[PDB]
Parts: sequence; C-alpha cells; structure tokens
Amino acid sequence: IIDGYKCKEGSHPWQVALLKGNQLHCGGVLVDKYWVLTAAHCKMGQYQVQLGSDKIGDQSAQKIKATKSFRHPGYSTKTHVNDIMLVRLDEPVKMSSKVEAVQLPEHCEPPGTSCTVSGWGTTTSPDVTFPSDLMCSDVKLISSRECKKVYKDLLGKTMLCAGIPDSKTNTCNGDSGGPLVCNDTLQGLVSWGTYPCGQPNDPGVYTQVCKYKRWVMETMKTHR
Ligand SMILES: CN(C)/N=C1/CN(CC(=O)Nc2cccc(-c3cnn(C)c3)c2)C(=O)[C@H](Cc2c(Cl)cccc2Cl)CN1
Repeated sequence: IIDGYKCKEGSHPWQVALLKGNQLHCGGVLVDKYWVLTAAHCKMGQYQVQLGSDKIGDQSAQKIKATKSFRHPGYSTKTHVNDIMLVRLDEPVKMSSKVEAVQLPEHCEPPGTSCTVSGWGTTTSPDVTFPSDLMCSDVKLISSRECKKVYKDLLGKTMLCAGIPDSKTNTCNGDSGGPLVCNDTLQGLVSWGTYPCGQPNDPGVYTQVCKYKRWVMETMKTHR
C-alpha cells in the first residue's frame, strides 16, 4: 500500500496473509471458517495462511496450511480476466476479536462509493519497503467509462477500478488478492495497477466480486 496508514486494530479481522513458507506471497480475505478468497494469480501448490494478526509473520498468529485451490476456470494469464480464486483451509479457523469472515456482496456498489483496501505490500515503488503492520488505503470506486480512459482495452467487464483523484494512495506489490471493502461488503480483490505504483490518476484494478456471487456460492456449497 502506497500512501496509506496502519489499519486500525481489529478493523480488518478478515485479512489473511498467504505465505510461501514464511514469506509474503499474497493477501487474501476470509469468507468462512474454512475458505479464503483471493486472486487467481496468487495460486500455489500449497500455502501457509496467517490469520488473526495485523503483523506479518506474527509468530503468535494462527497459521493454517492450505493445499486446495479453486481458480475461476475463466482466469486468463494473458489478460487477467476472472482473477479470482477460493482456497480451502486444511483446518477451520477459530473466530475471535481478531478473526472474522467478511460479508460477501448482495449488490454491486456504484462509482463514487467510499472503500478501503488493505495489505502488507511494499509502501514504496519502485524501490521496495515491506511493512510489518497491515496498511490501509481509502479509495473510491471509479466508473468503467472513466477508468477506460486510462486503461482502454486492458479493462474487462468484471474488473473494478478504484482510487482518489490526484493521490498516490494505492495498491502495490504484495497487496495482490487482498480485500477492497465498501459499505461493509467485499467489492473487490486486488488484481493489478500501473508500475511503478502510486502514480496519481492511475487507478487500482480489482476483480469485481459482486459479479461472482453464483460461482463463489457453488464452490463453497456444502449441501444438496
Ligand atoms: C495480475 N498482475 C498483472 N500481476 C501482478 C503482479 N503482482 C504479484 C507480485 O508482485 N507479488 C509479490 C509478492 C511479494 C513480494 C513481491 C516483490 C516485489 N519486489 N520484491 C523485491 C518482492 C511481489 C503484484 O503484486 C502486482 C502489484 C501491483 C498492484 Cl496490486 C498495483 C499497481 C502496481 C503493482 Cl506492481 C499486481 N499484479
């Protein structure tokens, strides 16, 4: 997160770290005691999932192994459409003041809606500086029409843009897969942006989660 702030204690109990061994690979967001949502590009054979702490590589946090990933079959490595994935935990996480599932969206929030995105990505770019503390950036939803002015044909139908005009506040390396929450629901998952990060008027791009409610439910479904 470029030009963010340290997220308030307990305000993001759905944030997880997806670790490659001990090292940060991606963000992710708890959606059930057994299930984490994140970006398809974040996929690995196995993860260590850190839950219930604002501090990356927290020795006290619960780490739960995960080895089963369910990428949206429509994910493109070329265009990065459908950049969404569910990851099943080996064991269920215990809920607490630090651990809690996010509310999945019923509807798509409109442009201009106030949001917050979080992660342990670098706070500087191109030179990198990885924080201990979970960082937060307040951004607003940008219409497709407006975003297309910047990214043209790179933008697909289920990518969602967000940022603040003439601000650097934004996502960056290592924030991939993390939550964009607006109005108490998850509206986006960090997918991409321009490099170097934090260029004013280069929105962040997120997978638009309200467009995947059916796939998300079908994949987690636990009943007839
Ligand atoms: C789908 N998309 C095209 N691929 C990526 C690449 N990506 C993965 C990544 O960089 N992971 C990662 C995870 C942890 C550490 C580092 C890293 C970077 N530099 N070093 C030394 C380590 C990198 C990312 O994390 C990118 C982060 C990003 C964002 Cl989210 C917005 C604007 C610019 C950037 Cl560069 C997003 N997109």
